[PDB]
Amino acid sequence: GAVALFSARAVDIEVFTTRPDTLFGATYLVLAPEHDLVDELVAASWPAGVNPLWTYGGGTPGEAIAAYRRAIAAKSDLERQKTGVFLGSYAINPANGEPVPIFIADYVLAGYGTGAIMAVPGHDQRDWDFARAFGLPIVEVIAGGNISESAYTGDGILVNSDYLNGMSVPAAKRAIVDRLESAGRGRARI
Ligand SMILES: CCOc1ccc(Cl)c2c1[B@-]1(O[C@@H]3[C@H](O1)[C@@H](COP(=O)([O-])[O-])O[C@H]3n1cnc3c(N)ncnc31)O[C@@H]2CN
Repeated sequence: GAVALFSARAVDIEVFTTRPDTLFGATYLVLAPEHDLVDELVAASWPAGVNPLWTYGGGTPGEAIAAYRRAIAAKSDLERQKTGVFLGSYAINPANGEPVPIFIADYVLAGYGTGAIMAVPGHDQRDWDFARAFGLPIVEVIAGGNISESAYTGDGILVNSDYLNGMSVPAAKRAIVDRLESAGRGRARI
C-alpha cells in the first residue's frame, strides 16, 4: 500500500491506496461522510455550472451534506450490503497538479485506512460505477483492458502517467512512492 497527501486547493487530505501506481488517473477524492475534514472543506456556495447530480438537491453544500448524513442514517444493513455529495471544493492531485473535486460517499468507511480514498475510475470498479453515475472523468493509466466497458484491475503498462510511462505496475508502484517520498507527500505502507 501507500499513503499520500492531496492538498486542498483553497489543509491536507491523506488517502490510503493499494494502487499508488494509478495516481495520474485519480480524478476525484472521496471522504467518509463522518470524516473530520468534511466540515472544514465544505464550500459556502455551489460553483457556477455544478452538475445537479452532485448536489443532493441541496441549496448549498452545507445543507446537502447535512441532508446526506441524515438520509444515510435511515439505511439498514440491507442497503449497506453509489450515492454521494460534492463538497463544493477541490484538492490538487500531487502527480499532475490538477484540481480534482472532493466528495463524501457512504461507500467510503470512516474507521478504515485514513477514511479517505483517491478515486481511480479507470482501475477500480467501485470508482468506475460512481464516476458513471455522477459524470466524473474516467482516465486510463494502465493499458491492458477497455475502460469504456469496465474498470481494468489487472497488470499492464503505464500510460498517460508522465515519468511512469512504459513501466509495469510493480515498477510504477516503486517509482511513484520514490517520487512521493522525495516530495515529502507520501509513504509506502503495509
Ligand atoms: C481493494 C482494491 O483497492 C483498489 C483497487 C484499485 C485501485 Cl485503482 C485502487 C484501490 B484503492 O482503493 C482504496 C484502497 O486502494 C483499498 C484498500 O483495500 P484493502 O482491502 O484495505 O486492501 O480500498 C480502498 N479504500 C481505502 N480506504 C477505504 C475506506 N476507508 N473505505 C472504502 N474503501 C477504502 O485505491 C485505488 C483507487 N480506488
